[PDB]
Amino acid sequence: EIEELRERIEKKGMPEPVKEKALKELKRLERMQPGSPEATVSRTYLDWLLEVPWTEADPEVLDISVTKRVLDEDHYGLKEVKERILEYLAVRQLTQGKEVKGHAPILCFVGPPGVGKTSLGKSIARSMNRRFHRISLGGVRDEAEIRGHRRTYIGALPGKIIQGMKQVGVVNPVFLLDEIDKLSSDWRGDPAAALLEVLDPEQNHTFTDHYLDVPYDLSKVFFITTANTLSTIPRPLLDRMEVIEIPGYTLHEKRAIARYFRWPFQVKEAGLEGRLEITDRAIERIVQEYTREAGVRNLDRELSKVARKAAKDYLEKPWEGVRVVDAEDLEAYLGVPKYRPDRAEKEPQVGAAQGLAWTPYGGTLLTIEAVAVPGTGKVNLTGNLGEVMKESAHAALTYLRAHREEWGLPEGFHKDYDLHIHVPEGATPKDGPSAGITIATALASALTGRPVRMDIAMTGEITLRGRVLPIGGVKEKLLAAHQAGIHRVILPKENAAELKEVPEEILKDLEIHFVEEVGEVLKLLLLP
Amino acid sequence: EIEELRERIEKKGMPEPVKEKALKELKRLERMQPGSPEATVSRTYLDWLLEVPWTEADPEVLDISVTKRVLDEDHYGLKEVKERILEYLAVRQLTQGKEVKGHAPILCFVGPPGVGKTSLGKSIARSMNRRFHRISLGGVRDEAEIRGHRRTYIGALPGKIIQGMKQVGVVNPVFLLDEIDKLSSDWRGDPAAALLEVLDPEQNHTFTDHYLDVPYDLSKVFFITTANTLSTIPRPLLDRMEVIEIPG
Amino acid sequence: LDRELSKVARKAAKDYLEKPWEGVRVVDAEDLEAYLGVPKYRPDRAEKEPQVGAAQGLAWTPYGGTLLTIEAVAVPGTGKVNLTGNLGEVMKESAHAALTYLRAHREEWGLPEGFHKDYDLHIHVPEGATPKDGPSAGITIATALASAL
Amino acid sequence: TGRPVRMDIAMTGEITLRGRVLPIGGVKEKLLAAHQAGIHRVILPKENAAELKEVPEEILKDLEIHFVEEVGEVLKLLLLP
Amino acid sequence: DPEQNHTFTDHYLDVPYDLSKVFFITTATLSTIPRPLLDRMEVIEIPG
Amino acid sequence: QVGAAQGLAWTPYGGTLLTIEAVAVPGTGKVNLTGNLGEVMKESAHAAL
Amino acid sequence: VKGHAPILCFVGPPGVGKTSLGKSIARSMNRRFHRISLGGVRDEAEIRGHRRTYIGALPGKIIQGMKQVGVVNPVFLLDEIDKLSSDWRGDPAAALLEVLDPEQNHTFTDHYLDVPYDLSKVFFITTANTLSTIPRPLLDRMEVIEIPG
Amino acid sequence: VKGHAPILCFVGPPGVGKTSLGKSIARSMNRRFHRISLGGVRDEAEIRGHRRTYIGALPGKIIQGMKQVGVVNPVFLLDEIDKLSSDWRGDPAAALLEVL
Amino acid sequence: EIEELRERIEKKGMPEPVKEKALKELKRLERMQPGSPEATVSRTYLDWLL
Ligand SMILES: Nc1ncnc2c1ncn2[C@@H]1O[C@H](COP(=O)(O)OP(=O)(O)NP(=O)(O)O)[C@@H](O)[C@H]1O
Ligand SMILES: Nc1ncnc2c1ncn2[C@@H]1O[C@H](COP(=O)(O)OP(=O)(O)NP(=O)(O)O)[C@@H](O)[C@H]1O
Ligand SMILES: Nc1ncnc2c1ncn2[C@@H]1O[C@H](COP(=O)(O)OP(=O)(O)NP(=O)(O)O)[C@@H](O)[C@H]1O
Repeated sequence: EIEELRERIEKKGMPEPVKEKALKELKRLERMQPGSPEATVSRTYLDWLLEVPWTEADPEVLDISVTKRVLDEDHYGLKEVKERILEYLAVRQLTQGKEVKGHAPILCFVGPPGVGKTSLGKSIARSMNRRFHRISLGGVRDEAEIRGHRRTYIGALPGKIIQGMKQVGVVNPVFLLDEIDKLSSDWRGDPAAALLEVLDPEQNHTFTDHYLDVPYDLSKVFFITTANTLSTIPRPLLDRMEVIEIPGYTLHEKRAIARYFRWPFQVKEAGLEGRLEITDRAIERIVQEYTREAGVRNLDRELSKVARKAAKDYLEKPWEGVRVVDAEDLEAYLGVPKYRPDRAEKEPQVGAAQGLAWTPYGGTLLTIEAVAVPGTGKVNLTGNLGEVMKESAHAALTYLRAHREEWGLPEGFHKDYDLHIHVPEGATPKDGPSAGITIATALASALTGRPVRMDIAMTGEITLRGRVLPIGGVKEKLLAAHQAGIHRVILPKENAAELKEVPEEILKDLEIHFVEEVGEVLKLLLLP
Repeated sequence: EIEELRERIEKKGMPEPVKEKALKELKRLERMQPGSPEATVSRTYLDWLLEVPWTEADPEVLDISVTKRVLDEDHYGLKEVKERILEYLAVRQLTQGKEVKGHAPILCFVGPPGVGKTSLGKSIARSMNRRFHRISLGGVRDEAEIRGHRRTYIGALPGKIIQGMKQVGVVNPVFLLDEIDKLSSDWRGDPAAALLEVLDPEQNHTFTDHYLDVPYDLSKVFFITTANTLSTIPRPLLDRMEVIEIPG
Repeated sequence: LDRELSKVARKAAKDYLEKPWEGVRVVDAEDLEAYLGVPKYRPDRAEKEPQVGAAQGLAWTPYGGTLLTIEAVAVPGTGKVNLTGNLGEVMKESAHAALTYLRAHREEWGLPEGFHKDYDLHIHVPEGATPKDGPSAGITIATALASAL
Repeated sequence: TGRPVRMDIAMTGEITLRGRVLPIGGVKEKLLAAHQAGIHRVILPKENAAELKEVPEEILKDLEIHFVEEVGEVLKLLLLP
Repeated sequence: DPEQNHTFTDHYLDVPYDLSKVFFITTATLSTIPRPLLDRMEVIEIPG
Repeated sequence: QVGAAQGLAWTPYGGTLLTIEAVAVPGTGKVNLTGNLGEVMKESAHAAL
Repeated sequence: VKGHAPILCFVGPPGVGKTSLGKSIARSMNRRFHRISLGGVRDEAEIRGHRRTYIGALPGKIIQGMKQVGVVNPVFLLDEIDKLSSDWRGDPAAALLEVLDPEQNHTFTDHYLDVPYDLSKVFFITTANTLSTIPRPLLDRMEVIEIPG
Repeated sequence: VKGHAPILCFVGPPGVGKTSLGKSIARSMNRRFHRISLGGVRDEAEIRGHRRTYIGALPGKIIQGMKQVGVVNPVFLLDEIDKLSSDWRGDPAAALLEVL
Repeated sequence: EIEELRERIEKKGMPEPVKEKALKELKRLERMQPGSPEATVSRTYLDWLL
């Protein structure tokens, strides 16, 4: 078996900096005593170089169009991540090593928890037909989980990248790292230095892990690093790694994600494979009323609760569960409504405004309400938000002190009327301090006394001249307006580029008035 | 004593990659001096592969009425979680004979302290007639207290979840993980990040620890997680878990 | 920057592998939005209008250069002057210096006599650049106050 | 106003600035605590009927509920002069 | 807790330990005791 | 100058020069804590008023 | 008496062409070029200070630069020196002060080798982003060059 | 009579020659000099000394500055004894009094 | 090699409670082999002390 291992040196394709080291320590091996623990770690090392993959690679798939359909039967809502991975097929299909060095197959997914990004590795690997290992760095604390240990230590096995190479079998595989942002650290080694040693283009060609002291190749292997936030990444690994900021799943892909992918898996898990149906209206109801995070995890757990309450009905009595579950029988399955929808009741309320902003948990409507009472010259915003709505409120009222003859206001209303503004808590300013034109028509509906009809949705901000500021995150608030059955949404006119992100089945109902001026907002909206 | 270990592997009913890995480590352990510390760490390694279970499972009784009467003979009036247990049995009565990826779920029990949501796992063990090991996770600072150390660390253990796999001995236990809200979350220590591997219902069967260091099949473990408040659970970890929100 | 150049070259490569016609492919600014998805930030360019009562300020921050707008409307009220923004009050102090210049020069531009007390002023700061780097755009506010009043 | 309220009517709700009664959460122990003292007429918001159906039978058969949309419907009941 | 002092799982003492025979007595102000612990161990209100 | 005051204050930057500026625009009458004050300079402004 | 000049500090954001100016200055004096990464925390106590009685990998990373460059007067691109100081036990040491100062640049005792190395006439380029978390026994006497955006 | 005298505190704007004032006392005294600059070291237990169980345990910066002199009397400088950041993790005021 | 350090003890390791720690460190020096990974800390200990 010493000569069998000597044949298996040259049988593999095992490269030239490792070959004379393997032959010289095998030359050390046959003359010394085989019962030794030094002989044990020697035979472990010269099992490890001849089991780890070096150049024996799986065949890369020669065409894109049969991988996209395997992605289309595994994940739905990540179209941009699908474009980034067939983008990697477009890079590796065209090149195939035409004097090219300086590769970066190093990809990251950061988003809300439970959006998809640890189940990509059972889909990317099925797509481009490469074998998969799911490497875990959840509670990896020491550096030596990836860095390994020296062979002078008794009991030495290599790092978990090399143990991943032990399980996957072939070189050029795919990796999914499980957690990055809460990869913790201690003394005697920070594992961010170990992932520096993994994830550099300078040292993907050579690795030099501290068990296999020769260079190792991490070049052809493609990486997924999975995290939830960008704040607690170690800043070098945040720096020299390609980040995809995954946006949260909202309802108009959640209706598809249930019926296509998530519901049939768990009614296969329950047992009613063809013996349960759900309406699309109950799926839409579950998302607007029962789920309030951006991931589909309690979509999975409460449609799982629909499936197992249907199994409880199907086993306590033999009656058929092939009844379809609509909106109003769903409360027998799931009990109390945990959350409540937003009512765009189309009768004109006197001092209200149809507000739109976005939570990080999806696009959610607001209702900014305001009254004017003849008091003093002061204002008070009382809706659990900061001063970024307060400066828009002073912007709105100092717009409305101009054009006083236009809207029928009294001559001294600023020092005569107290004005109070309520906002809901769903407006979260990190990119969206939104709904400024809702504040402006709340001031205009309070002071004039003329009602605001609820037929028209609104999104903007206020400059004091009478012009509007643009907004981001336009997709989730337009489909949140499409959720409530309200079809007339006000946008700034310079937000015309965001209609290309919306496909036509949502866009055919949404009567988008691209409106740049606040006087045009108050002329289009405010019911006399 | 290595010549018992081969047929202990063969009647243990291991899966094929971990079975070939344990037989390869047994071929390593055949040749060496048995007095070495490598011999005792590989002997502890093969021993820990044998007395963890792989295909040994207690039979789940499919009686809804026996489970309901044991749930009513230990607890009163906890209607959501008692309906949850009988519909978990209604899943497992229906899927018995259908080979699907049977992930037993991850229950979260929030509410005020003292409801009995925090020591329900003894009654859950009596109601399944499955074996029990409540796992101490009260304010743990150590991530390798959950996922273990490697065997290069000299007196290493695979964590308390695999120690529950020892002392239960079958592949479908109930684990009362106490005080999941009370885990410290910091850059120096965060074992809630170690809870994210072992409590994900699509990849618990690819749980790698650090001492067995193989994908261990944790689809059939009926995990129980407890908390006295909602918000101090980390934002990945509360998302993973069936929150049976039972109030005061 | 070179991350987004990486993404536009590979987005060119994706339609290269399904349409192989590219012996030459020129990309100007108009088909840039076909790549890279949503516009992340927005260019504060020239507003292309010659005459309305506001001006264009400047600032400098390590995010880069920008073309700030400072605007004010002189509403007929109590004579208060307040800032509207989440930056420092030295911008309002430079506005106060502009107020002393218009009180010292109330004749040559057709101002009313009691303009200091017959006009409420709110002064906009829409922005986030210059915390203490270059935190003064005082003649922009002086044109804003004089064109408002 | 110098006017007292009714003695058998306890109440719960949420206020917005127009006067629309927003619904509340966790009502079962609130209704049975109002049932526990000498109150058998409670004010609820209008859209807490979905929470009130989860509340059991003896709580709904002992007391009286009032589904309220606007706070003028509250103050039409509880101002004795 | 007497439901799990019989199965108290120490980090070093890996096998669960029996502590339910042990008379634990604790000392203290209520407000800086945590909420599960002040609900969990029997208060003896000793004033001045 | 009608509002400026040529002042002297000791700094850890050595000797410094001041332009103490006050306009007092008509409003609610409160003292505005402008110009990045310390814990004592509002007390000096209260002594002035 | 001042045979060696004080050493630079390129400061700026992460992403500027500090490697491009290092390759330019090594092309300027007609010199083979080495880049020193020092990317993570890079504990000099753990990885420089071996004292030769381990297995003995990386005998000082300056000497690992020297065996790669093969010439006695290279341009060392020292990078990310602001990332040196750690919040751990023995890991902040600032042991490159003995490397960089001219009063013991001519001699150089190594952590591994324990032999006085001739590190005379060795040019150094130190590039580090944020000026605050530099070790102060470097920037008390090193030069600094502002590279803005 | 008493071997210990009080210890100098130089304080002012940064850069008024205080390191060179210690160097000029070193040149007048014909005695060696070292300057350490604190603030980067965030630990008492770095300076006072961690135990030998840690595998890369180098000792403190103040005895590093004392051993770089190599003589039992240095004109020792403690630069930046006040400018310490908010992360007072292992509190170095007790060790910096206990070396003083 | 281990006698140049003792030359440094009886030339500049003069005080007795200081040198008692170095003497039982010298006792520990011939206990393990000087190629073990623990012995780096032990040799660095009395080199830094001496
Ligand atoms: N597009 C999709 N199609 C089908 N199933 C999906 C899709 N997105 C999510 N899922 C399912 O929802 C689950 C949530 O994804 P998950 O892998 O938990 O992401 P993640 O939690 O953010 N990564 P991590 O936080 O480290 O666990 C997946 O395991 C899938 O089962
Ligand atoms: N429905 C019930 N029927 C009978 N006894 C009950 C019931 N609910 C609660 N109890 C009792 O009240 C106790 C409350 O549990 P508790 O002691 O708080 O758990 P715990 O010790 O806190 N577990 P943990 O804090 O997670 O480690 C139970 O252990 C029972 O003794
Ligand atoms: N009062 C002084 N008279 C003459 N020369 C001076 C004086 N103060 C400083 N210098 C010069 O400045 C040098 C001292 O360096 P300097 O820039 O002051 O830093 P430092 O004060 O010594 N250390 P630090 O105070 O911590 O920044 C001396 O070598 C002189 O060349």
